[PDB]
Amino acid sequence: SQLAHNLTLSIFDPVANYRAARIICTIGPSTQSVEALKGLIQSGMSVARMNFSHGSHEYHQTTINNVRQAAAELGVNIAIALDTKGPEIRTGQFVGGDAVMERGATCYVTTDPAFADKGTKDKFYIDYQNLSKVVRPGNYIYIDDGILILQVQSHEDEQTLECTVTNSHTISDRRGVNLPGCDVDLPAVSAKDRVDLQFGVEQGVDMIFASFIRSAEQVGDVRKALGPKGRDIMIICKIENHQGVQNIDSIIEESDGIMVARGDLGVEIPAEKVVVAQKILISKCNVAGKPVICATQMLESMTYNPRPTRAEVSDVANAVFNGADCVMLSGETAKGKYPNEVVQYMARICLEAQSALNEYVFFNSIKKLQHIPMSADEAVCSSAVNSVYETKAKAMVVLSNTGRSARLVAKYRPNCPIVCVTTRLQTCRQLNITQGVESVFFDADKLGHDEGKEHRVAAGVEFAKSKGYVQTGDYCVVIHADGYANQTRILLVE
Amino acid sequence: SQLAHNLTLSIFDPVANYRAARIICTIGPSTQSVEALKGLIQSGMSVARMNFSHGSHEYHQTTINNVRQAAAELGVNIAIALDTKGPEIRTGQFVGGDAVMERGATCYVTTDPAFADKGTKDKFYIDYQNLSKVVRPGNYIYIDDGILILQVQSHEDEQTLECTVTNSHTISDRRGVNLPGCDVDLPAVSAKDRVDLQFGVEQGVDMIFASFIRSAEQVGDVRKALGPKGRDIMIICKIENHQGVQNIDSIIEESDGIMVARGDLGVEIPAEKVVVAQKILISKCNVAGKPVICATQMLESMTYNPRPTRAEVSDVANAVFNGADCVMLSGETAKGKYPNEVVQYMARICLEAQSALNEYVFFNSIKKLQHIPMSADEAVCSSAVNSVYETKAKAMVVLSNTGRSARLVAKYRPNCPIVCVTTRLQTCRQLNITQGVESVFFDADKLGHDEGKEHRVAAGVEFAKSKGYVQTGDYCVVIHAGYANQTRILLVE
Amino acid sequence: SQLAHNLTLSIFDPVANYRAARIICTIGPSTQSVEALKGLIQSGMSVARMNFSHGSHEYHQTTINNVRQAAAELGVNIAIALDTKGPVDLPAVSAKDRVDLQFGVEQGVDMIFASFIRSAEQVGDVRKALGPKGRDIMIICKIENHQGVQNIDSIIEESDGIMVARGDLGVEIPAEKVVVAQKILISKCNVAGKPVICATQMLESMTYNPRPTRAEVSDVANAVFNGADCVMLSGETAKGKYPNEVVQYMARICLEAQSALNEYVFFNSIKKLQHIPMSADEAVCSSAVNSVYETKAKAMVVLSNTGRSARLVAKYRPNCPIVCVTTRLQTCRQLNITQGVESVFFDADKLGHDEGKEHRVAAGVEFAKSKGYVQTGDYCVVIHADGYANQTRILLVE
Amino acid sequence: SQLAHNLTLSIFDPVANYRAARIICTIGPSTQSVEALKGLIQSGMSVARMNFSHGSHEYHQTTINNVRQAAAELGVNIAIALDTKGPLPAVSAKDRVDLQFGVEQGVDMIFASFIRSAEQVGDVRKALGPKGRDIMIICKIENHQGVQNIDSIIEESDGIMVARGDLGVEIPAEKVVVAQKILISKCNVAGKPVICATQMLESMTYNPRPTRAEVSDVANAVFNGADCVMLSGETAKGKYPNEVVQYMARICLEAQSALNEYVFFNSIKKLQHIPMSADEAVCSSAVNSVYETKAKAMVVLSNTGRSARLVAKYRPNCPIVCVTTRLQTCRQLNITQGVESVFFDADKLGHDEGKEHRVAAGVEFAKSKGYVQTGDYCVVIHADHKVKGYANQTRILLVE
Ligand SMILES: O=S(=O)(O)c1ccc(/N=N/c2ccc(/N=N/c3c(O)c(S(=O)(=O)O)cc4cc(S(=O)(=O)O)ccc34)c(S(=O)(=O)O)c2)cc1
Ligand SMILES: O=S(=O)(O)c1ccc(/N=N/c2ccc(/N=N/c3c(O)c(S(=O)(=O)O)cc4cc(S(=O)(=O)O)ccc34)c(S(=O)(=O)O)c2)cc1
Ligand SMILES: O=S(=O)(O)c1ccc(/N=N/c2ccc(/N=N/c3c(O)c(S(=O)(=O)O)cc4cc(S(=O)(=O)O)ccc34)c(S(=O)(=O)O)c2)cc1
Ligand SMILES: O=S(=O)(O)c1ccc(/N=N/c2ccc(/N=N/c3c(O)c(S(=O)(=O)O)cc4cc(S(=O)(=O)O)ccc34)c(S(=O)(=O)O)c2)cc1
Ligand SMILES: O=S(=O)(O)c1ccc(/N=N\c2ccc(/N=N/c3c(O)c(S(=O)(=O)O)cc4cc(S(=O)(=O)O)ccc34)c(S(=O)(=O)O)c2)cc1
Ligand SMILES: O=C1c2ccccc2C(=O)c2c(Nc3ccccc3)cc(S(=O)(=O)O)cc21
Ligand SMILES: [K+]
Ligand SMILES: [K+]
Ligand SMILES: [K+]
Ligand SMILES: [K+]
Ligand SMILES: [K+]
Ligand SMILES: [K+]
Ligand SMILES: [K+]
Ligand SMILES: [K+]
Repeated sequence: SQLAHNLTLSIFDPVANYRAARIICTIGPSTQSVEALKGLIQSGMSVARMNFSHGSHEYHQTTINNVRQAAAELGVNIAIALDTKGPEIRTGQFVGGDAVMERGATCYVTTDPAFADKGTKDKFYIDYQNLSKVVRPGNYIYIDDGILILQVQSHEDEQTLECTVTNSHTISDRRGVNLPGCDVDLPAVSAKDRVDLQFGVEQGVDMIFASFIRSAEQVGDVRKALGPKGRDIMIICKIENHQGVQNIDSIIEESDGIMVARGDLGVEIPAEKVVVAQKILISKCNVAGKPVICATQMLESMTYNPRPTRAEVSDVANAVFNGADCVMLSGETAKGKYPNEVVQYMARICLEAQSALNEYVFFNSIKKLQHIPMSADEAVCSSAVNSVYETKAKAMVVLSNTGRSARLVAKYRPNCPIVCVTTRLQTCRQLNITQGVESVFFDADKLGHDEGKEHRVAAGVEFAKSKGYVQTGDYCVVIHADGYANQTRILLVE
Repeated sequence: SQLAHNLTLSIFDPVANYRAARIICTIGPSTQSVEALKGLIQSGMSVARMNFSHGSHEYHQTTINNVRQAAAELGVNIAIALDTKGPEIRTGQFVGGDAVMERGATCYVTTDPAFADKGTKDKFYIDYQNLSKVVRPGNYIYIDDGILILQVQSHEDEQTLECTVTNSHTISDRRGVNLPGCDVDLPAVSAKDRVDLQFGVEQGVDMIFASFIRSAEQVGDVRKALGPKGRDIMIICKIENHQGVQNIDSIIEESDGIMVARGDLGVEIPAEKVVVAQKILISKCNVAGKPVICATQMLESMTYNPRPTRAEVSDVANAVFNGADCVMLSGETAKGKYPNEVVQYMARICLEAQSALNEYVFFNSIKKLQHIPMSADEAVCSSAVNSVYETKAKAMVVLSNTGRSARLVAKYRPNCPIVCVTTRLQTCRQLNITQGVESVFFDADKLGHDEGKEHRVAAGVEFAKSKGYVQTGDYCVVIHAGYANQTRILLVE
Repeated sequence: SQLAHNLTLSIFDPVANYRAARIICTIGPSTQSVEALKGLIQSGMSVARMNFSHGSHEYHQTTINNVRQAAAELGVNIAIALDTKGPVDLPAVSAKDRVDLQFGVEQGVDMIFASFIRSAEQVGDVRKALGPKGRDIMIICKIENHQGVQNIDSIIEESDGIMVARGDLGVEIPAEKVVVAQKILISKCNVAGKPVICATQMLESMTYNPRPTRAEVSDVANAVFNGADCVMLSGETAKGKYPNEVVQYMARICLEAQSALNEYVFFNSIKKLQHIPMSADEAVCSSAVNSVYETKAKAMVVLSNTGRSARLVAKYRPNCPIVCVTTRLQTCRQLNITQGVESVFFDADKLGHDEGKEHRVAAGVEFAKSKGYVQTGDYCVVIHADGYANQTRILLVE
Repeated sequence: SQLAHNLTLSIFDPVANYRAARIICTIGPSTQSVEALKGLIQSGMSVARMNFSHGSHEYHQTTINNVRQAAAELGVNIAIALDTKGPLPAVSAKDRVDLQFGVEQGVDMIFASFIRSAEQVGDVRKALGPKGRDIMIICKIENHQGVQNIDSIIEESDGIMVARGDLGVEIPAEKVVVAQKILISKCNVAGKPVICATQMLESMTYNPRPTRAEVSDVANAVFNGADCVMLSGETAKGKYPNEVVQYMARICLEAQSALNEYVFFNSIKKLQHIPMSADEAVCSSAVNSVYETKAKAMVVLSNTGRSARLVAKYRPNCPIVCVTTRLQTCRQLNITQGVESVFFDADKLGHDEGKEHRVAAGVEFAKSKGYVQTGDYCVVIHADHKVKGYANQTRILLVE
């Protein structure tokens, strides 16, 4: 148990010889150059994130090219992620470019396009056309990152709502508006999204961080927007509101993974409930065997300060204790002052947290939830990880072309590194969001199809030796899984 | 498991009708009046903390008097805690009340008392007389809450050390110094502590927060300092350095509880390791069945702002998930702008976290660690909590005079409230640092000795009904526990 | 596990100081006399069986009278059982049965061995035949054919216990399926918490021989390993040449098997089958037996008037003796078909009602000291369970 | 648990399509002929026992010759066992002569009489010499000394025979029942064959039916966890040779339907020390996979039979099919419960280093017996000894 494991711990013991958790970095003005990216890779970046809320297709082209050049110069594989802007509810414009809202006052929000460029403190535009159909009297309208809170009183007509201003705040032009407790029915992908997703497929991005996902249906729309040529690209759904939290089971089932966007969730949902939401979403992904990213507000104060707050450190640590595959950095790397340091410290926190983490609790909890009889794939992978514990094996070798069984093995959480051997470079990149896994590329073009499998097994073991995980005498659990043929060997290392 | 419990959760389901975690508030200028204290009590204060690092005995007497008066008016029992100043290593004084230290410069730290008042940037005094004996070349000296970092180069003589100024910081008169990774051999109690602890006994405080506890022998020193008159006062040891972490096992055995002073630890130990240290100390206390306090840097930004940061909220919630009995507020309530609001919001976080917490994991882990054969006390209490889970009982009633068996039951973490019925008012107050327990005072002088135990059982069940824990048809596990013991699975009428 | 328990055993070790399984003897010409019954009791007889297939009411009246006299002279309580003659369509009770059962109620018998029970509806026929005056007499159903095996769940639910008649069953059912049937009926009675008797063909060849075959010895032992409350002797004590010797030998086989038997396997198996949430009665007894294992208690003390909670505790199988303190002598006699229990009579008319319960608990602990189960320093688990008032104490013996 | 398993049972339901326990028959005047031997085989004989307490070398030669001819005509493999006369020293002078005769004639196993200590096991081993290395030594436990030194005896031997009758001479019968539980369980942990012998269905030597007590005696031997049950005078000098073996098979099959294998599996798994060596881990993991996927058959590739015995130790709830390139392994596995052997002729078919053909042969056999059909799971396993670096392979195979 985790509690019993805590008793045996010492903060003066040397840390684990390997880091399981993965770090996602947002590329921007601070870190776009080849040299800056090489610093990021060496600091511990596994995935490069492109924020498509800003920048032209040419800015992100520079990022793509530079990421590829930096990784190739260091002989590593780095995943490229496209984070979409997504659909947005925003206000219109104001006369004088400004509107002062005072507590107690009455105002009118309208969806009539006439008021888009002449809004005042009394009446202004909101671009979400179905606003009146979704919102009822009693509901709240949040404006400007939820700083301004309006309470709906009644329908003035079909396009206008009577509202009370509950707090004093001054909103400028085109502020973002949130509708807490309301079922927003905006389309899955925006007009800009369809262009950006097309560009993603063309440039061969590894994964999509799909913004503002609310239902399972919308996951299908993002899939269709990618089309037949983008069928292999992973779709990671960003959960940003109550709808995504409510519909999570079906969302997970249709997606390739989940991002817990704490910041976005915090705007509509109380902070203490977001903490619990993080627990829920991470564990559901853990059982599903799909990557989960802890994102936004991670080491934020380290954007301009040389070190973060003690609370920020525990936040990162607990994301790992919760069971997250990945931890994300947004502005800390994008426009930050200490990009290498923040990644280096994040890696240090993850490594420290992993030393305190009793991996067996995860393994045992996930195995307990399996329905008997298990299918071949499930039984093989859980049994293989069980053999790691029972023989005290120091490494695992998984042969997986698509990375399917690699993620399935990683689900069961062994207390040793997992080495995936694959014939596809895309698999190497895409596994960078799966914890406890490292990828060896086996060039089937240059080295044959290895149908006997011995050459790939040898390539995996070789890597494990070079990294110092195993030596002569140690055990290493080798596993193959593709009418579904499979194999498991407990190998004695030469 | 916790992971399995997580899947069933919903952030839209109503929260628990009960909060297990206990809130400790520091009393200062923002909260010393009778009215302000009643505000705190209603907001969710269970323990009033007095910071004896600042203020006269007349000041803390007012706190004591105002707390008791506030509690009397609301008809509740509030614990009074004395937090000692403790022994300290400080720098001397500087000519012109100032010393600007520049990066790369050389300076000299001396233990020569003649330099106490005439120090400069090139040479100054540090009051720890055994500094040269403990510190070796290569070691670091932190000054002014760890902001100024000096590296020791050589012993200039038997009193003076040559040091390199590794970073630029200007320090004023009498700044606190830290010796990371060095065994500080200062006595357990200072001159001030000795006076202050005697005051605490005379005023009848319930518990002592003893600062800078480094070893088990030092707990005995605080024990001896309190004397025979204060033998029933709890000693909660504050872990602040590496010595406290290394000696934790022997300290816990000798103490009545532990405070995890994250901020103090953070000065000398890397933040990430302090996070892990918190896990170690809390779990160790949980197994020992002794109160553990998560203190310092809890909701610090809410001292001057109406709301805290998201990260601060998760810190408080995870303290509960770690298994802390208590969470503590310092400056937030002592000199803060939103004292009622921060206690209320901390209560909200604790209640929310508790709803997501799987107590059975705690119960099962602790039970698994018990050596068979168990003694009567351990067997009775673990069996009683196990009965709760197996019959889905909605409350527990424990008859405990000293609080001993009450603390032992709470150790096993049932998924229902515990109601302790005690004949001592001091037991009511002292149980305020034990999670998931509420105390009902039974006046033995006014209502008789009740050797049948039926009147005390009735009083406990009646309380559980009035709070809405149990109703007719619900099960309630009644337990009284040399060594006499008794367990009943009661059906509520 | 039993396998793990087997590893640590040694046949050369001194045997256990207490026997859990209970022996029932059939009374005939060889054992009817007062002196002969004194021999049976001392050899280890807990229950005397009357076979109403042979002999008149005056023959069985002598048996009843002599059993009571031999028991009183030795200062012990002995259960008297009435095994009916009995009569597939045939009625439950016959005309002779109804006449014989009325005689049983009048003479105050403790239990009925109802012959040839095939359905639960037939258990009710035996109930009516005993009438309102015999509502507290236990009905032990005798399974004799396939119908009894088929309807066993409903029969157990209605009966007060079961007897497995291997001989009768073996007439229509192959011997190898009877062995399995025995396993089934015993285990179901364990889960039900009702006594089960292993009867017929136990040590038959010891009727005229000084010692039985090895195969017969293993049959007695495996009955105890199956988890039977009672082992029964028919003609071995009724018409047999070595009555005292056969009871002494069966007692030795039971004592030996018990030493090899892992009680914890039984405790854990029955606890795992409990539907959560448990009710108060179920949770109190299982938790008390659990506390025995967790503290290594050397005895239990149960306060039970009807013998209900005494049986419920015995169900969960502690690895120590159970001492039941009861205010009624019929409970003492009726618990003689329950394994691992010993009864202590508490005279309420002579020593007060003891609503504080201290005197009954003290007498229980006293019996455990005199029998040498506990001494100063040992733990003893005390339990009372009658809106269902309950109590549990882990007591330190003075 | 066994108790929970009992509740769900019905005596009127169909029996198992497979028998785990194995039957050993003593050959005598009633059964020496080829015709009477063929009858014994079809009645369920797996091992033919020669009692060297009687008869000359020519008599047992006739037994050896006829057993092989009967088996060859029926197309099955039957083990030949040599039960020594015995005496004190371990082996007698006659034993040494007899053991040499057994080696020459190529017997499969020795039932070594009156074994009292571990030192004596090496004496039997020496009496077999270099050419008798591959012959199993099953130690007969006949007195208190054998019981006392059982741990060291099991460690040195290849198996144990519990001789109840002999033990009953000086030890009380009730303690022999307990002693039976001890030796059987100790062999189960060790994973070495154990035989329940003497006084099985004895009355059926001259009667057409045995007593009900004798039937429960046979059943409880299986419930204890015995690999084998042995017949002496019932098949040696008895009136009903075929009937007694058929009825013993009927009891063994009946007990198997009632027996819960998972209890055995869990008990032995719980007794394993962590960390396990690769071969022990692979074998228990493969059996665990059977339960968790509800596999209907196991296939073990084992030439020596070591991993077959190791897999059988953990008691899966399905047949074990062993594929071996040695006929002597086929014979020797006849004293291990729940295993059936398929001879893969390496000279005729090839050495099959890739193992694909032996796996196919194993599955084919399981299909032909009706253990598996299209859609079922079959657990294929191979596990070499430490000397070969624990070379191992496990497959969860979907049957076509
Ligand atoms: O004109 S009249 O002559 O009538 C007249 C009218 C009003 C007057 N007010 N006088 C006072 C005196 C003290 C005082 N608080 N002081 C402290 C303090 O504030 C803080 S802190 O900042 O919260 O941390 C930490 C302290 C640590 C120590 S120490 O460690 O024991 O040394 C000692 C003191 C303080 C305040 S106030 O409450 O701060 O306003 C007001 C005086 C004269
Ligand atoms: O993560 S948390 O901290 O919250 C947490 C939550 C729950 C936890 N519970 N873990 C357990 C413990 C025991 C257990 N049952 N085992 C047995 C069993 O099941 C059966 S049965 O026949 O198959 O019924 C027969 C047995 C016979 C014996 S023996 O007679 O001594 O050999 C011994 C054992 C069992 C089970 S479970 O019921 O099997 O799932 C689960 C632990 C931690
Ligand atoms: O009668 S037979 O002989 O055939 C027989 C048949 C079945 C038998 N199985 N017995 C068991 C089964 C499970 C088991 N698990 N313990 C758990 C555990 O250890 C951990 S932890 O992570 O390590 O702390 C977390 C758990 C979380 C959950 S859940 O998530 O709440 O479900 C549940 C359990 C555990 C144990 S035992 O407690 O280890 O003894 C014993 C035994 C005998
Ligand atoms: O002609 S030349 O003169 O040059 C010439 C060339 C090669 C020669 N080698 N022939 C051999 C010898 C051994 C051998 N494997 N034996 C073992 C074994 O197989 C297994 S296992 O359980 O089945 O895995 C378990 C063992 C346990 C022990 S022990 O426990 O330590 O006693 C000891 C041995 C084995 C093999 S094989 O091919 O691996 O079968 C082939 C001989 C002569
Ligand atoms: O929170 S956020 O950080 O996102 C944020 C949000 C709102 C902000 N408010 N005003 C801003 C700020 C920056 C900004 N562009 N700076 C750019 C830049 O610095 C560099 S460079 O690499 O450093 O030389 C390359 C760029 C390439 C393109 S592209 O040609 O269109 O691709 C576009 C811009 C930049 C613009 S603007 O409208 O683009 O002129 C407007 C500022 C930041
Ligand atoms: O298991 C074997 C064994 C076990 C215990 C003692 C001795 C042997 C043994 O000698 C032997 C063997 N020897 C051999 C064969 C042919 C020629 C010379 C020697 C060949 C095989 S094979 O399975 O690889 O055929 C298996 C064994
Ligand atoms: K975005
Ligand atoms: K957004
Ligand atoms: K301090
Ligand atoms: K809860
Ligand atoms: K009868
Ligand atoms: K025992
Ligand atoms: K002999
Ligand atoms: K079976």
